[PDB]
Amino acid sequence: SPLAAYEVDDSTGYLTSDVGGPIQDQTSLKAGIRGPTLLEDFMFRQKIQHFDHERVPERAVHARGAGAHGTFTSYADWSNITAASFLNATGKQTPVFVRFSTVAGSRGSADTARDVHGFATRFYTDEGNFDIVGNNIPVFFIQDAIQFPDLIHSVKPRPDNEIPQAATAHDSAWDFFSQQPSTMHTLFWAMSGHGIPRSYRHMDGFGVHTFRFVKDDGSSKLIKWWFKSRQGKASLVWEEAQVLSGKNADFHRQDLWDAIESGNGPEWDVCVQIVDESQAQAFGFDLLDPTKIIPEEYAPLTKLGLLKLDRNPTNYFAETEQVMFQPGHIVRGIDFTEDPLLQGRLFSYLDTQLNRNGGPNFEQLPINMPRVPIHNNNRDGAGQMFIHRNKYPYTPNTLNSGYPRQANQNAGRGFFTAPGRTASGALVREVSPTFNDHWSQPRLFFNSLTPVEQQFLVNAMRFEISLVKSEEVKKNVLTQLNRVSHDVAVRVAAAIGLGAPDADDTYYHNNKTAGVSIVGSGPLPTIKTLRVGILATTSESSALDQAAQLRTRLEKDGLVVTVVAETLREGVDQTYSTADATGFDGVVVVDGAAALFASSPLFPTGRPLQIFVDAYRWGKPVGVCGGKSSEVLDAADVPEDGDGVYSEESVDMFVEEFEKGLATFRFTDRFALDS
Amino acid sequence: SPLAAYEVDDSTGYLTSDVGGPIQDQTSLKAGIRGPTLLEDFMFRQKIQHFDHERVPERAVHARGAGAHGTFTSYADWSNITAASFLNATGKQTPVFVRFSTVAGSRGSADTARDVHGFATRFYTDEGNFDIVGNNIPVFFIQDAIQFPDLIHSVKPRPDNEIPQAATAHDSAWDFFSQQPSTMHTLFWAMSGHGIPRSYRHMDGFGVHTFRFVKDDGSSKLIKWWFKSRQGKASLVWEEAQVLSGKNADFHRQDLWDAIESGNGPEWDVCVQIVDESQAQAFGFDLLDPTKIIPEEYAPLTKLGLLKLDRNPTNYFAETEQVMFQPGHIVRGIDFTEDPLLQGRLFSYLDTQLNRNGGPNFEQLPINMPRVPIHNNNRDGAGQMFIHRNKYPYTPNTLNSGYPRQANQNAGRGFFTAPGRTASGALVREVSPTFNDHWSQPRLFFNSLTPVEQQFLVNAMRFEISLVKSEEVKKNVLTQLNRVSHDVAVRVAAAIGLGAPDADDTYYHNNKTAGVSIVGSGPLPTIKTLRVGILATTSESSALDQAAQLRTRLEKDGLVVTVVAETLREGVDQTYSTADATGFDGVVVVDGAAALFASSPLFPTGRPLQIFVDAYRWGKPVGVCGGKSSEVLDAADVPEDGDGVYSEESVDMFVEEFEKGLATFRFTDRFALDS
Amino acid sequence: SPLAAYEVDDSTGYLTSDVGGPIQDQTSLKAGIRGPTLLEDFMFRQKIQHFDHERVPERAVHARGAGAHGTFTSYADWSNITAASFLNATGKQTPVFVRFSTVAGSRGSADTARDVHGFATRFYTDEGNFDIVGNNIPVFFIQDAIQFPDLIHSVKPRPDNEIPQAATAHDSAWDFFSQQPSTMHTLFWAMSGHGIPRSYRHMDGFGVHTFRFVKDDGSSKLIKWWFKSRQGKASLVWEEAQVLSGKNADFHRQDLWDAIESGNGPEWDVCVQIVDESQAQAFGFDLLDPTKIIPEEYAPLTKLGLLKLDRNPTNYFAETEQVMFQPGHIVRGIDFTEDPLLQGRLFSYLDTQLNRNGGPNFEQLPINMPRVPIHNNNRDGAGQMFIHRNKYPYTPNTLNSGYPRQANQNAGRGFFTAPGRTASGALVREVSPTFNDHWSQPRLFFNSLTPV
Ligand code: HDD
Ligand code: HDD
Ligand code: HDD
Ligand SMILES: [Ca+2]
Ligand SMILES: [Ca+2]
Ligand SMILES: [Ca+2]
Ligand SMILES: [Ca+2]
Ligand SMILES: [Ca+2]
Ligand SMILES: [Ca+2]
Ligand SMILES: [Ca+2]
Repeated sequence: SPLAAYEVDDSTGYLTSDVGGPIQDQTSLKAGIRGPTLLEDFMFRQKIQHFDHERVPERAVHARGAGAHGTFTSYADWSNITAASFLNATGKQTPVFVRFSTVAGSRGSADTARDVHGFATRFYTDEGNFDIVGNNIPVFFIQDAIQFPDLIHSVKPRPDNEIPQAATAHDSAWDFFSQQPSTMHTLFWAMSGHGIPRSYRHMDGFGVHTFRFVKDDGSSKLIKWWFKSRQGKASLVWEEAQVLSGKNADFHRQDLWDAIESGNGPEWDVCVQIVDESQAQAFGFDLLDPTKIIPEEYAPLTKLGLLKLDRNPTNYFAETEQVMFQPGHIVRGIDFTEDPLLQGRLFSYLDTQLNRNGGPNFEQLPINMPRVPIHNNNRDGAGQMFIHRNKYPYTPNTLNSGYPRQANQNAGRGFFTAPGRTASGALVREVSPTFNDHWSQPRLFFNSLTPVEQQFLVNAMRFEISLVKSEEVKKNVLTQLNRVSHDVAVRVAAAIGLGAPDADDTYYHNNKTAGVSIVGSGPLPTIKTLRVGILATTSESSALDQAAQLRTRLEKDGLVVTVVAETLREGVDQTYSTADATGFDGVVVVDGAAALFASSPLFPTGRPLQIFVDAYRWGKPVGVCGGKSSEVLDAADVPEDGDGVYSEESVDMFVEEFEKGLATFRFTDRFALDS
Repeated sequence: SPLAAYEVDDSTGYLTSDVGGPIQDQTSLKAGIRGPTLLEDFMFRQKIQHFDHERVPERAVHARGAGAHGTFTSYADWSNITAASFLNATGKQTPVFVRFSTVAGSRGSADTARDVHGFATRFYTDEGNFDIVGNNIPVFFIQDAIQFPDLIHSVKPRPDNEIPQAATAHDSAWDFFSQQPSTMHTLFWAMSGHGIPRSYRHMDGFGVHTFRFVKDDGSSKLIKWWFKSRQGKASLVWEEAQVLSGKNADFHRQDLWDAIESGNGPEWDVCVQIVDESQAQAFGFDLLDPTKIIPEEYAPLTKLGLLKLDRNPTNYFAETEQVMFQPGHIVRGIDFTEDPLLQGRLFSYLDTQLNRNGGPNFEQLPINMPRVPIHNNNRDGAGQMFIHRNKYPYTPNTLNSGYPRQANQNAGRGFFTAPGRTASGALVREVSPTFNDHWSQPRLFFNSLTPVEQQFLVNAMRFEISLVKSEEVKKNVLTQLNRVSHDVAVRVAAAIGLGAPDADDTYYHNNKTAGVSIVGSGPLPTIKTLRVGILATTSESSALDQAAQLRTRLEKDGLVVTVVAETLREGVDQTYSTADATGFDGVVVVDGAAALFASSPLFPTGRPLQIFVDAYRWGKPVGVCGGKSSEVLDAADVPEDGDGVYSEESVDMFVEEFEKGLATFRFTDRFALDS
Repeated sequence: SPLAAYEVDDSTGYLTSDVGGPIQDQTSLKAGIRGPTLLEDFMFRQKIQHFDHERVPERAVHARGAGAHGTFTSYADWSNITAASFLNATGKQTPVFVRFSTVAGSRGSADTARDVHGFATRFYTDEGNFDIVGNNIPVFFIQDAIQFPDLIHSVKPRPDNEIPQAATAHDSAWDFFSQQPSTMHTLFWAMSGHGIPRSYRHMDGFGVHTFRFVKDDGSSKLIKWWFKSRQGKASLVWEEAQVLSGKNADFHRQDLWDAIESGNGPEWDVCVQIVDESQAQAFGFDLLDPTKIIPEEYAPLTKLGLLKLDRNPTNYFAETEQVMFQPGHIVRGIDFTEDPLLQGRLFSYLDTQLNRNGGPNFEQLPINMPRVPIHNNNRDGAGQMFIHRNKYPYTPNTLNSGYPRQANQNAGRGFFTAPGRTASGALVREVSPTFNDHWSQPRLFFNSLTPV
């Protein structure tokens, strides 16, 4: 509806060419009924040419992703810290579009690959489009934009055979990580549950770089952007993520689409850490360094407003595929910093859209257009959609009365560089020595996780590094891990049959910071949209009655309920053939269905039991409803007294207990820990 | 209208980026006042990226041209001969756009090169866009589309050095013409005054190919399209065209622009010759052969309606440069024929727009859009400007209720191939023997010109062939010319110092046809827009008074008057420095200015007399107004008794006589003839 | 030819497709002798598709031009002023390609329009391609690259009707000149005989900007490039130029082509004015200001070597139309200055080749290739002609033994920024007041012409 002016309705009418001539498109024109096709068949050629040219280049990174429309609402008048118009009044609303993504995979790769995730937000402001092009991880692998192709070549598939897809689990990636120690912090985040989020809705977004807020008086402060999820944080477990990559490559885009259509559109508090210019080097690291966080203990979050996604696209290609974000899409009241990663990005995003669009007029695509007037002397180029009336498109002119007028700090609400910014020194291709500590913050992050989270991170590294063929690369990796934590290096080395190097305690410490643990972020604040699989049977009418009564009680609380049975019928959503534990956040067996848990042509041997066992092993709340639990729980080897295992006769009591389980989300006592 | 919706007004406001952010664009952002430019200067890069990408590939042919908007009005309900909707009612109006062009020159080449000229007309009909992509000459050089690159490579500049621009006067072109005798008919037209028309408004347009008109009952007739100029026919002389190419490379586009702005928008009667399907081979040649005309004596013209151009474009690049014509843009009621030149064109024009536009969505540019709804399953591609609501874009479907519906002869006013068409025989790459007479019609054309026109054509061939370096090519040329006319070959040979081959009378005859002669087409039906230069002086108050009284009386009759003098002042439009005889259709000297016709720092020596003499030598009406007369005519060696030479004291009597001269347009008795 | 390995010979043999299948190309395949053309006629479609796509975008400026190959020969070992390898020995020869042009006209406009002219030279050095992208007039219209589209829009045809072609003789151009007084110096040069040279061979070339020569020890000097014509200087007269624009739009390209074929290949002494860094503001104007010349009386020319053009192209499109010059094509021993016109050009020329070539691999076109090995981790892109053996194209790596190695001042003959260059002050979009005298040098130029 924000792009309603560009919509084309095909719910009625006769087929036409692109120039409005009514045609057919089902049979080629031929010289006789069993004859050759004619070149004069323009109906054929226009249709096939279009098809032949449908594809455009995938994004060079973040190729796999999905988007939605929404609204940003300001919680206050923020004039006292920024001139930005979209933040200048309590309750002020601005349309947004957001795209979420992975980084490394090509555009049909699985959502649930282990990776960094993008979170890109466009504010269609009344003073121009403003984009925050962020990730779900607050720090980046590298300290200089010029290194980006080195990073990306190393993590993408090996270029002789293009193996492996959407994965860091190969020699080249771990070679790069071990030789470029800046990578350690982002690596630790990606090897945590932050690399396999439960959904786009259950992850945060970060600007990563320090930016500036600039007031109308010219004064500036340093900021970091934080989008805090109102759905809570949650992750998958790796073994789950692997199966889900096969059973549902579209899991995250489906989850987002469904949440929006059910009226559960996801929300984030859009926040900033704000510090003075004088604190650039006050926190024991450089705020120009994008491998570093500011701990919340040193600078608290200020909540600026609400981001809500509540409308799905009409056409994916036209909206999601074509949206072209840029950190260069900046508005008055915001400015850059001398972060050498940010500085280079400003070049890349303007240039890459030429590749994607094939032409320079990509800002004229509906999804990229602003919602205010455009007044400039840009002309021509392939795909030019405007018809410009001003026939004197040069400045300075008298023949168009000196219009358009120049905008700056003092006239026309122009963008302006923060006027206190300076530069001083030699022109150098040198790294600031203030960037040289690559290991303390990785250690801060590791220290801040729970014991089971630390085990999962260790396990993710053991998984990936065990697939590295080069013994030299594996040694080099242990050398770098060892500088973060001797314990990590020892535990990782045990899996790959190497000795860890001797402890090097230069960067070891015991500091912790709040807000980076997933397990530690307590029960989820809402269980709406979570998925409950009810395993039933058509062989017992009482099993379907149990299923229907459970459905009513669970749906009342906004859970998405799937009843599973051997075959479809009224009340049954899915067959055992298509069902999997990866499709549910909790699994309930109705006790009328106990007999399935001891063969059928309608689903693979042991499928009903496998769903239950997989769900248990992956830490999910599981239960049996009806009061006869022993047969199912014994077949599964699930103890009745287990945490997150439910056994009740009463449907009401069953659901009350089970819903607490869904909020807990994962029962971490079911995972073994290294001594 | 898609044009009005995309018009952009920059007559007020502050400069913005393409995403609506107010900016400046006059100074680069630098590290200090004498420092280097910063990469983070997004204002710089967006502006320069746009400039860097302004150009698109020129058209492969017809790159040099100009366009205007107007209206077509039907004179009648033509249902009795065609189903075409734009012809289905008396007074029915359809918007048009027309582009006129040369063929061989690049953008930037001179309008007044000797060449075939394009005349491409788009009708934005209520049943889709219909294009007639025609030339100002009714026959084409070649008989099969597959030869087009051979023709075009031969006429375009030699590919080692890219010489010469916009000219057939070089060895490769005449090699091709002499080896491919199909070229003779079009060659004769191009070597006549049809190769150097006075304006786009003073030339006719032709579809060239035989097409079909198809009725709603399925019956068909064969047609040729003829656009007959209501301004009359007129040419330049070669020596004038050469000078004009240097003095004003924009002469034809200026003439069109100016006529439209003064409310003298040019008009054509849109006509057809209509013959029965059974007459395809009845006239002594094949109607599938595009090297042949139907003589008016064999099939008279039917006037279908009025084409008027009356509005200039707003932005040349957006409208004229981007307009993308196709013979494949056809409507119900029209069909193709098996002309092997037409057949191949249908492929070329769909394909080449991919080159020009850089992507498949070229029909979405405003100038290319239709004026009725588009309903089809074409999707995606670079530059996709629509948001399609139908999410089941396939046929057959139930999930969008079977829409869009198929259109055909019986439903939806679908296009349909003429149902009487058949094909029979071997699949062959062979030329029909009915196409083999390459010489009789060239001779018919030559016979139909006046003696002086025949001399001009011989003179154009003497000029071009004299510049061919190869003696063998020159001999081969005489061989082919000789098959058309022994006299032509004798007269051409005299200039290049070869002997003509012996007469070969196989194709010789004395038949003539009406309507192909320019000299023969009688006085112009209107003199509005024609240019009168009045040569005066600032020395003499009486010269300027003579000039002003002449101006008033000439401007009354719609003539564009320029008073020329040594310097500008009130009443004087142009200096002798910038004035040339090529800028006028008639030249008047006022008596008071006699002294200039016997040196000055304000213009080149002899410029005033040169303008007068050049005008006389090129056949234009010339005179002296004031009744001294003898001194100026003696200085010029212009005889007072000469046809188109005027000498009067009375301004009223002078103008009455002079205006008849302008209608006569050219005085051909001033050109020498071969014995 | 220097480009002999890429040449295709068609002086014998049978017509083939682009994939070597022998074919014909004179008649379409039809359903009967008077029948419609068949879609299965691949001979037709491959031929016509190629034709349909022959054209590329003309250059945004300098679209009308012509080129030739030649040789540059150094007169000495210039190590005392520059590390540049092509200048490091007496008699050292380097292949060149040069393109000359007008500025404003489209690619079939007249050579003898009144205009500034381009003079672009590529040296295919043994340390990489070095381009000097110069003009025949030593000063430019504007003082900041960001103004270039304003200048060019004003001088190009009015955008409602695209009139007039290749001429400053219209309201918009003179509006710009009169409102932007920086333009006065170049305007006076264009309005002199330098706007209508007799030939490309009878004009000089200038780098325009101050550049730096950098020695292997890191010290730098400021230079201006001057290519002095050994044929002399000569102009047309305007009335002559106008007539010639119609009688022979190809006059300058024909003149060059003919001179080369007759064994009269044109020559230039390649010269520099060399001054110390301390003289940037010593001559009464700023050397960062591209609207200013250094009078020969203040800094004399040093002759570095001979440029001779002596071989015409084989294929105009492939060589002349496709050559893609960049001031960013720099070699060790040369460096930029903070001239805000030069600074912006560095961005433009890399970007615009994407428009012309339609793809990122434009340096692989034969005319653009270097004459020395390429070792880098650039990969893929449309039109990729190389087959790279190194399957670890990232730095730092161990799996390709740390190759390619980094090159810099101290290893691998790397390019390096002149190490004494600094910046200091506010980040500003402000013009230096040292650039404000727009009128004295125009007057110096006018004073220096003869009465006629
Ligand atoms: C020097 C190059 C470079 C560097 C250092 C980065 N990126 Fe980037 N990024 C690109 C070059 C790039 C790109 C090649 O320009 C992409 C590809 C597609 C596009 O429009 O831009 C891109 C895409 C891209 C997307 C996808 C936007 C969308 O959904 O369409 C996200 C979310 C980011 N990037 C985020 C980041 C973050 C958070 C970074 C570091 C803090 C980062 N990028 C550094
Ligand atoms: C098989 C190729 C071929 C053949 C045989 C022809 N043409 Fe064509 N023509 C082209 C291939 C083409 C082209 C390459 O497709 C052009 C260049 C730009 C475009 O839109 O199509 C074109 C452009 C073009 C234009 C310019 C349209 C404009 O103003 O934009 C006109 C007026 C014609 N042609 C007319 C003719 C006529 C009357 C022909 C024979 C009767 C003819 N052409 C044969
Ligand atoms: C910021 C933009 C800009 C600015 C300030 C300039 N130019 Fe430029 N120039 C271009 C943008 C450009 C371009 C758009 O990037 C072109 C078009 C084609 C190409 O390869 O580069 C170009 C082409 C071009 C050519 C044609 C090279 C060839 O023959 O292919 C010459 C000789 C010059 N320029 C010379 C200059 C000189 C002597 C300048 C000032 C001292 C100058 N340009 C400033
Ligand atoms: Ca690998
Ligand atoms: Ca976790
Ligand atoms: Ca392209
Ligand atoms: Ca030739
Ligand atoms: Ca049909
Ligand atoms: Ca103008
Ligand atoms: Ca002179």
